[PDB]
Amino acid sequence: FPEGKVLDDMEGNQWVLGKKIGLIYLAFPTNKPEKDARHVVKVEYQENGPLFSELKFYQRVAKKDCIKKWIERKQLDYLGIPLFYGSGLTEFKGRSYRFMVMERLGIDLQKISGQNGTFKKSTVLQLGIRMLDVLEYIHENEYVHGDIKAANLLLGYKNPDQVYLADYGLSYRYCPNGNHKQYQENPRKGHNGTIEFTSLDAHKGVALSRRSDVEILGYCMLRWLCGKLPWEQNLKDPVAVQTAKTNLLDELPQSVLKWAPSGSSCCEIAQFLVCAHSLAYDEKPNYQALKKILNPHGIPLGPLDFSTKGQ
Ligand SMILES: CC(C)(C)c1cc(Nc2ccnc(Nc3ccc(CC#N)cc3)n2)[nH]n1
Repeated sequence: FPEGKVLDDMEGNQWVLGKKIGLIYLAFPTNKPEKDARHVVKVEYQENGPLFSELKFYQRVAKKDCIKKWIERKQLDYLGIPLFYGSGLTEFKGRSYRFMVMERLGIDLQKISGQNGTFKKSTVLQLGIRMLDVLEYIHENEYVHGDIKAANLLLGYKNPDQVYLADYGLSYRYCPNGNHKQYQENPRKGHNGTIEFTSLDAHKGVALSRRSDVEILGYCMLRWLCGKLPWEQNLKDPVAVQTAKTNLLDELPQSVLKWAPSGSSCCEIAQFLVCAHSLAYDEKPNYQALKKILNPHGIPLGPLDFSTKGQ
């Protein structure tokens, strides 16, 4: 797509592409463009199906003013959901592409991870809390993410200290108009998600519900703290991963307590996974209890620490 190509979204706002960075470009509004881009445009084929799933999520859930009301009521410094500005179709060389105009963000956490994709314990716990805030909000709004992992956490651009959950490509409306999906194992559609982190429900082909996002976040924090998960050697074998995950949850808390090196306790992560595994399929997580598990002293959250000293 040429720099300067002008996109018109469904609301009739016009967007001029910048430089590429699927395909993702800097973007500016035609009307009152700032020096510096605060928007990006994500582009994919119209048939491109994950972008459409994303569009549904963002259009339904990422309402700037609703988030603003939530942040204020819940006393959050921020919520790690990127803002959504518009969507539409554009044509280039005979084909029609769907695009979404999104808040500009910075670097993904996979890139800025230390030794063997690890973060300092304080950073792990804070990331967990920030994600619980996102989960509570999207869950309240009938959606689950299904794919929390470092590559889908991005730091802000305009605010580089804030962390954002992105890529709602596997997001799922689990409770459309308050009707919670039924539990059904589909043995034709098992083992979806990122195999390293996906939930047992996903392994069994069960429609994602709230507990699955909490479970996945638990696997993530264990991976971020300890540096590799018990199934590291099994990733090309989904069944074996399922088995390893089953055993880990079945043998909590010790499965997790034992895994940790002498430095970094998994006490918080163990109890987190205990809480997560206690949930019924249609059950609402105790997000406040979970946040407290990760922040036992109730410290204010401060800068994320990505330092690498000595490695
Ligand atoms: C390419 C770059 C990372 C510099 C980036 C991303 C954004 N902004 C937004 C806003 C909403 N959704 C997305 N998707 C998204 C998710 C993850 C990655 C990277 C990995 N893994 C890229 C894009 N991006 N601005 N700049």
